[PDB]
Amino acid sequence: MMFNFANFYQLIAQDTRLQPWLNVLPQQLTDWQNAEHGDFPRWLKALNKIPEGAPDQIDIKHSVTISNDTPFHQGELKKLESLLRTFHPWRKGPYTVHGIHIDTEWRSDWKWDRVLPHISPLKNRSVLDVGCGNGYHMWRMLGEGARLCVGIDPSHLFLIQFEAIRKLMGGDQRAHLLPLGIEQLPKLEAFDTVFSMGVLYHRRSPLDHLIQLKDQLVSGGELILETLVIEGDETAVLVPKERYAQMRNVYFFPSARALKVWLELVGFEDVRIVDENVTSVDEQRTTNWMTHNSLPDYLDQNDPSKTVEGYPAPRRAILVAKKPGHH
Amino acid sequence: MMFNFANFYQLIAQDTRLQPWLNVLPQQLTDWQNAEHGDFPRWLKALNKIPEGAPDQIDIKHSVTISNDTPFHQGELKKLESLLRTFHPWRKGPYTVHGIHIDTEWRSDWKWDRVLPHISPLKNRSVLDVGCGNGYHMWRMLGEGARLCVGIDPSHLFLIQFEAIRKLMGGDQRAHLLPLGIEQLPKLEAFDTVFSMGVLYHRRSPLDHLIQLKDQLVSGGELILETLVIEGDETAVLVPKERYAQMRNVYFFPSARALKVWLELVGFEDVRIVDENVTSVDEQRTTNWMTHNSLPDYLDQNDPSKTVEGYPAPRRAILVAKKPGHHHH
Amino acid sequence: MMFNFANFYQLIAQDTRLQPWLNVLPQQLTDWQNAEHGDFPRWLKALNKIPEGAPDQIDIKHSVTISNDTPFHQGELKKLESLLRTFHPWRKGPYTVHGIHIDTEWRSDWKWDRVLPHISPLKNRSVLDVGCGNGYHMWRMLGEGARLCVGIDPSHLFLIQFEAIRKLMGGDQRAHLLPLGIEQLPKLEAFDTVFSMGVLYHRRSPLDHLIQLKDQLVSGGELILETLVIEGDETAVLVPKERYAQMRNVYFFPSARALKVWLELVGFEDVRIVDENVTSVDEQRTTNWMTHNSLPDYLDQNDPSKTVEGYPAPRRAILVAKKPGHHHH
Amino acid sequence: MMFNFANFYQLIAQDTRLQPWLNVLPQQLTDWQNAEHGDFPRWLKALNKIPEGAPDQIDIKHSVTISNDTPFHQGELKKLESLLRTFHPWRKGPYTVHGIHIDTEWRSDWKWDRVLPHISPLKNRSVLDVGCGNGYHMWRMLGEGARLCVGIDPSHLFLIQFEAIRKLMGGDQRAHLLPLGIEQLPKLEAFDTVFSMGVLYHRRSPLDHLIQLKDQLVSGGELILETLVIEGDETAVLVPKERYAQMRNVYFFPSARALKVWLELVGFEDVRIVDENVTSVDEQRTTNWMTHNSLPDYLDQNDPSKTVEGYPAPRRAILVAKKPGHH
Ligand SMILES: Nc1ncnc2c1ncn2[C@@H]1O[C@H](C[S@+](CC[C@H]([NH3+])C(=O)[O-])CC(=O)[O-])[C@@H](O)[C@H]1O
Ligand SMILES: Nc1ncnc2c1ncn2[C@@H]1O[C@H](C[S@+](CC[C@H]([NH3+])C(=O)[O-])CC(=O)[O-])[C@@H](O)[C@H]1O
Ligand SMILES: Nc1ncnc2c1ncn2[C@@H]1O[C@H](C[S@+](CC[C@H]([NH3+])C(=O)[O-])CC(=O)[O-])[C@@H](O)[C@H]1O
Ligand SMILES: Nc1ncnc2c1ncn2[C@@H]1O[C@H](C[S@+](CC[C@H]([NH3+])C(=O)[O-])CC(=O)[O-])[C@@H](O)[C@H]1O
Repeated sequence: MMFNFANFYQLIAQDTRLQPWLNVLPQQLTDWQNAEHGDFPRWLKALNKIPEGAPDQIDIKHSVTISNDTPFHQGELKKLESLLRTFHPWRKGPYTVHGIHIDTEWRSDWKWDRVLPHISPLKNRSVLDVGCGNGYHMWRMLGEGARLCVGIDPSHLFLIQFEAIRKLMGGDQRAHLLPLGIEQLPKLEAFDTVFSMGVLYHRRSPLDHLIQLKDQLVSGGELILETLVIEGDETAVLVPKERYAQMRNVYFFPSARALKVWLELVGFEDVRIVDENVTSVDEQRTTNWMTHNSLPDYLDQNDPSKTVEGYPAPRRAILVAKKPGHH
Repeated sequence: MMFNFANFYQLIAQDTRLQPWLNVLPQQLTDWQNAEHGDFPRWLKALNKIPEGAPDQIDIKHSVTISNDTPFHQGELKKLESLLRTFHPWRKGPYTVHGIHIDTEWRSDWKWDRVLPHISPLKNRSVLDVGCGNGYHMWRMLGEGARLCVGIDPSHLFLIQFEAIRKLMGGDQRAHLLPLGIEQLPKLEAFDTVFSMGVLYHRRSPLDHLIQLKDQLVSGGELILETLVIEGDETAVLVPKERYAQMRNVYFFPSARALKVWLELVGFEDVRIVDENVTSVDEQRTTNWMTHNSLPDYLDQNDPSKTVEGYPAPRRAILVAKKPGHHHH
Repeated sequence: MMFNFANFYQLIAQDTRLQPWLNVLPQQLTDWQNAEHGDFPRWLKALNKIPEGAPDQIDIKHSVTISNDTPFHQGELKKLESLLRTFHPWRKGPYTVHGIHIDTEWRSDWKWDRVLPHISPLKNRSVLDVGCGNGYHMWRMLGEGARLCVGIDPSHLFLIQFEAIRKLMGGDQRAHLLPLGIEQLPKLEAFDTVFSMGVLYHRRSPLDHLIQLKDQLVSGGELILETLVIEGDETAVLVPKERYAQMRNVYFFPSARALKVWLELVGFEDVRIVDENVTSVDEQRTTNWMTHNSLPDYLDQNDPSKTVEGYPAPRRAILVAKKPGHHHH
Repeated sequence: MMFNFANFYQLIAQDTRLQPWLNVLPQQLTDWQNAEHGDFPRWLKALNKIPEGAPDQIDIKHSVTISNDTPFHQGELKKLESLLRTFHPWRKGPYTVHGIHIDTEWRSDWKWDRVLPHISPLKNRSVLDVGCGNGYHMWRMLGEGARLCVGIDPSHLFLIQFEAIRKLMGGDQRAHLLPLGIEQLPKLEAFDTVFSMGVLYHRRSPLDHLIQLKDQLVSGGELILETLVIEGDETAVLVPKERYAQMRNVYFFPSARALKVWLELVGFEDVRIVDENVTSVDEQRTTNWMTHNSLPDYLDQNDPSKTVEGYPAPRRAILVAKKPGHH
């Protein structure tokens, strides 16, 4: 055992639509325990030292912020910041936790602000965040009164990052992060909304990825799809020979208009392109909490409209679609 | 879904020793749902109509009896008896439930009275009842303050019977009946005591059966083993060509002394023969709640010391043993 | 058993590089037998009535033609033509077999004439023809003195078509057609050359298709890849919402220049675009041996530069590449 | 690869009844290759140095003897005896190979002489020898003109012993030894006669063993069963607490009369007890070619009617039965 999913098993046991997941999940999480990880003992020691118990004040609507009415002992807060810094690098956020500003590489709040206007309201929806990161968005989803948020992300570190914020929220049992790939989920068809943001370009079969997403949605369930794109008509599809913005293991970068046809082919209805944004270096930068290289380093030093490799520079697109049938 | 094991999954999720069972159990129970059963929709309709919520008085120590301080409406009690009668045939008991006497084929209380004197105390033990029936014994095990009782029995009907009594106990979550064969359990090694009573003669590989039991016990954990036997030394082993007391799918009937060597060979310690009883027709008979044939039908009409087939008549033996190692508790 | 692969099992048993295929193939072929097919009993009856034993003259170099020095009885030849016609529709060819011209829908000879100029010599190579059809090309591959030809094609009919020509070649054991999808092959890395012609647009994951091909090649082994394309730079990739030329289960149509980058990304070396051809209605037409609809039906009746659906009309591209490493031969 | 079963795969490919075995056999033999063995490289080096090519004269009818009309060079024969001695210990035989007498621990010829009188003639039968040893009996089975003999035995050494004699028979392709347990065979129902001699007492589920045998027989196929027994009626079944004649991992020793009921229960017809023999120290002894301990050592030093452990001394029984249906 690295980490005990006892409470998740309990949740999905008592869910009519998720119980069938127990037929495959526990053997996968058992095998994940046994693929031991160098840094997980250390990370755990730190997560255990993080103050237990509820905060007084929580805002997950306009931000992800945690405070107490009584200011917390300046000894315990210097220790907390120290603990949280053990989980470097901090890519998705930002978080303000008892007045510690976790300035994450990404302004993941901005991406949320772009998405929210175009989704069906999350009030009482079950959501899947595919490639959820440390689960920043799952917190914002609960902010809009989602019933339940399930994140999946292979990163051991992003699990510890999430369990840290969760512990500091007093162990909120309405969000969970499972250390799985999307390819490991069976055809659950259990979720009202599914988010897949920043995953498609990492997946060697994009069509199979769109189908795997469709397979987690109930009838008339809603898909938010966010991915890096290029400009063009339905025939515009960049597949890089080598790297794109210093990433390796990346595959398809279709135009928003091609991706819209792809989603239709696979069987989605009401497919809408609702935003195209060109990632600025104010949205993605190196920080105090993520000290590695970031977008400035990945652009052409003399042309920010291009990647170092010469390809069109990062452009993110949001598409929203319905799976066929009624809700 | 015939029956939702939601609460069992919840229990074993939060147990250190049982959580690994989630790696194999749920796909088996899923497949059990999908092997449809003729009578289970009907049985369920009846189980749902049984009054839910706690009784005032429960005795699971000297019997299995349920009563309220407030008398029940004679309308509601005639309806209850009617509901409970739909779960015919009632083989293991007996139960007294709001003054309705379920006269079961078996005096399963008597077998309990024979066993209890020879076991380590159940106070705070986790127990596995292999071939538990409707779980009569699991109730008596909680009566002796067992922490947790898990029953294994393939019978769809014995599940309905159990969930009926459980509902009438106010949904006691300390006993559970899973519709599995012992052969379907992995090597859990999670149980303080394991009962296997009336199973060994049904199992084509007796030694594999003893090992499957040993594999559910923690270190120094205790096995109660009850089975039909014959008289003789350690080389006395009846394997019937025919049937034995009308039973069709039946294999080994060793002497208590042979079974004791078998248990030793397989690796058990402190193996003790603690009782041999010749099943009387007062212990196993036809009744108003089990109207089918029973032991008097299965004996020679001329000689009750023999089965109709001519073999020595039913003789049940209790053996108790320890799995190697020290028991921490 | 629909068809017994006894001889294939025998071949691959005695091959160093193919024997590991016995770990997975036979259970797949067993399951294929048990997925019964309406027409296969009939087709078999006809294949069995085709004269067995060697012809005197075989040309598999400039054509696929079979003749005898002794004229055949006009009784036996009318019967043969009748037998061969039961295997309608005949899509890949053409074949001339004891003077019977099988006018196949496709001039598959022409596609061969386009390919041969750009390949490393097949003399003594083991080849895999992925989506081989009735195996027309595997015959031409042996014509260039390939050591061994293995075809993969799910079509029950294309198997019957192949075994017919093979029987009429006197049971040539150097070509074989297995009724598999490419997705069913393990990572054999056993083949000098691999052909994939007319398959990529049928496959929902094109990159996984290119990798599955790379996985059948030995080091420095050669891939011929032929597929429908569009014009454009490396970002030109048609994925049709509708159908494309009446085809229903169809996915990626990249430009030859995009497909070349795709092959590079996946890890191929020396990737060359060696030909782009616009399928004429002289290369693909209805015939007396393929009486169904064909390309003229699938084009805009007003504009042969477009499909009925309005997309650019069929354009086939040949690419040739090397799998990394030195090729020992 | 330790050993290439290429020729066996070829045989069973072209057999109508054995081809289905290819659905499971090759993965098992692949896994057997990968469970490497300390001594198999060495044993192989020796097997490779054994003279190739046919002998002139072969008797597999009254013995297992190999000779040439021209006596073989006394240099090459001293080398052969040396090679064959590398395969110590030699338990089943005896063999006479170019005048080298392999005096095996067991007079396995005697056991054959006891069996032969009671079996249906092997002329053109396919046979399975379960726990075949080095395959001595499979040679005698071909002596009676069996069509094909398949032996199964987990012992790496007994495989090398067999391939040695086979090579010295000029690579006879009508007998084969697969390094499998009986439990590894599927329900082939492909064999005219099945021998199981000296296996039952080693098998923790005797009934499952009898069923596994029944499952390799065609309809009205014949089972020879040989095993150690005790005296008594159908209720006489010795299961030892510890060891029996120094063996561990031994289980049931029923009386011949109990075993006969067991065979009936499992579904065999025409079950016949055709011989009970008390193993003498002339049938099983230490030798020149098997220098380890043997039966004299396993008996009570002062009572040869008992094992060292005190149990009745070794007694072997032959039973013959038909699987239901016609041939
Ligand atoms: N097989 C896989 N299955 C699931 N996730 C995976 C897999 N492989 C990698 N990931 C995860 O995909 C995420 C990619 S970042 C998106 C985060 C957030 N949603 C965001 O939109 O800010 C993209 C970006 O912003 O560049 C990481 O968290 C990986 O672990
Ligand atoms: N594979 C199997 N696995 C588990 N149980 C099985 C299996 N096969 C049958 N059973 C069950 O074994 C029980 C046997 S009665 C013992 C009841 C109680 N304990 C009593 O001792 O009164 C025997 C007797 O009459 O004594 C039944 O409930 C079967 O469903
Ligand atoms: N999963 C699959 N795996 C393998 N083959 C498949 C699969 N699915 C379909 N096929 C087969 O792919 C072939 C396609 S035709 C190429 C014939 C010849 N090579 C030609 O180039 O003329 C295309 C064309 O018309 O050009 C058919 O024989 C299908 O059975
Ligand atoms: N699972 C198994 N499956 C098959 N064979 C096995 C297994 N385990 C062990 N064996 C084999 O069973 C044989 C036992 S000697 C019989 C030889 C010959 N038939 C004889 O009758 O002289 C018995 C004796 O004579 O004591 C050995 O060759 C083991 O490898």
